[PDB]
Amino acid sequence: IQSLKNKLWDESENPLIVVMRKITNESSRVYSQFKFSNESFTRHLREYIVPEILEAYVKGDVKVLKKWFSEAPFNVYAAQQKIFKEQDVYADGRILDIRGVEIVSAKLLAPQDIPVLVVGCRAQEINLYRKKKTGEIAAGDEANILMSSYAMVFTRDPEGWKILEFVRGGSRQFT
Amino acid sequence: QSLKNKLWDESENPLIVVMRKITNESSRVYSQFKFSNESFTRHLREYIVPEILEAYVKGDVKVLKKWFSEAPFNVYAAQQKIFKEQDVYADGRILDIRGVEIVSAKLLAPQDIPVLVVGCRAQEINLYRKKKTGEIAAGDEANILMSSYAMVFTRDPEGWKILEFVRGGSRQFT
Ligand SMILES: [Cl-]
Ligand SMILES: [Cl-]
Repeated sequence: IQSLKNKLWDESENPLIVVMRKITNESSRVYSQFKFSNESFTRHLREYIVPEILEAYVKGDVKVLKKWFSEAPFNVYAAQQKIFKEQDVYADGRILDIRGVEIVSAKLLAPQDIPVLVVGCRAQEINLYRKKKTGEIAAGDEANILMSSYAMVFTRDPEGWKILEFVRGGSRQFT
Repeated sequence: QSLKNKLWDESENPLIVVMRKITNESSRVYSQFKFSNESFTRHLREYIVPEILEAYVKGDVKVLKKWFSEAPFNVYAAQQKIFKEQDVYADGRILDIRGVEIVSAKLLAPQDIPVLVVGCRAQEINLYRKKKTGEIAAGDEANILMSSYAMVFTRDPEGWKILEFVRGGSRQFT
């Protein structure tokens, strides 16, 4: 049934189609726009950009993410920080391994015609928070290893790129 | 268009994986077991699911021989053989069992069999030990894994059987 695919589409919490919903709700003119090569900048994402953004996103680093993140996604990140400020607790987490770092989609959207690159990856990390003064764990485990999933909407300037939309999720992969 | 079919084709969500093979009305399936829907859903979370998953992680085959039919037990026995080929045994433990619900009821295409699809999520630790001095081979004792289960039910007049079974892969961290 077509209804089952439709239900699965707008009900799944995989970062990639979460992102895909808010771009839509062909790829030929996208790759010619930037000129650089897809394959040459795929490993350049995996080399520097992705690890540098992830460890920043995990530790709670705002000054670096303010650069990469656009006006709206950074706002929704800073708003997530309020609660941690309110609970008087700080982010103490790190990223162990980042495997799965490739460019899936390439599309342009409704407001004007901004070209966009969609980057998906899986990461391995622990997520814990310590009390601002006692340095004691408030929430989160080290013993527990977390398998996260990511979807980044990239754009270019006509340091380097900008994140148009970002989402942390959970990978079904055990490693 | 492209994007909606591609997901349905390439998703490893146990639920739609099971549902992808089936697709090759509910009211005709339910009143055929007479029994009721909600009395089965609570009987799953309190008898069947705990009883079947208990055996799955521990490897207990004398239980899964009763519930599993020939095709998915073939899939399970073959997986288990490789554990033995490594002198390893399944010392797993399911800690929590939360997500328990019959998501769909369908009649298969080959013949008119009444089928009920049960969606599931569970907290568990995966661990393996050697034969002599059963200690460690695989997994971590203090690492909680979230697993997504899916299963297809029917009965032959401890009552039910399982024709299809797939496991593993929750997006939930807890
Ligand atoms: Cl995944
Ligand atoms: Cl999914």
